[PDB]
Amino acid sequence: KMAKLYMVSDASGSMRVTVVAEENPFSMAMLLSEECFILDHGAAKQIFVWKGKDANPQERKAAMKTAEEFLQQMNYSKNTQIQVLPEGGETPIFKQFFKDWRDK
Amino acid sequence: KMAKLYMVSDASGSMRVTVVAEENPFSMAMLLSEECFILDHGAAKQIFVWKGKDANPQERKAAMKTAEEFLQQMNYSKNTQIQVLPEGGETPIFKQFFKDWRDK
Ligand SMILES: [Ca+2]
Ligand SMILES: [Ca+2]
Repeated sequence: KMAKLYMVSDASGSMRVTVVAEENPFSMAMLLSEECFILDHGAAKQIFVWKGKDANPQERKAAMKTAEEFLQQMNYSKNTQIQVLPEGGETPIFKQFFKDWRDK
Repeated sequence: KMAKLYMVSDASGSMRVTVVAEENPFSMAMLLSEECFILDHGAAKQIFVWKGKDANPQERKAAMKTAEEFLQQMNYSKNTQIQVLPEGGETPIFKQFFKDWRDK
């Protein structure tokens, strides 16, 4: 199944959910420390919320809400696994979507 | 460290976050299938969002947002682990807070 990467940010003056990569494998550089991201692999029962260390509280809350909205918007089941990852606390399964993950 | 159990529900006509148990160990019967719950063990770096199989989309979104609000409200670090559990998909660590967990 093919995953999609979204950015959750209010850096534009309003809270926006935008597509940053249509298909995996993704590049690690796509994850910006100042924002939050949603990695949607809902067709394979998995969504990840990634929270940049420099993302603000509004963005962090919006990213959590957005993961839940995806279940309704894309008609994913209630049993969809949602993983919540702070920047630096990423799991091997999350890293697996990236062609060039380099640990800091 | 001592955990606290909260209910996230709009069954009253408005979205409310209420205390259902001040201290662990909790009773499994406290988890109502029609609502969402937050198990706060933030002092030990762990928060759990539990989503009842019969909870509505508004409650599910509010519970996700609430876990993030707890970090700001209780001054927990950005590295606090947040586990998201659908009813029936509970982890051993979540079950460990209950004196009488009985799998269905
Ligand atoms: Ca930002
Ligand atoms: Ca309800």
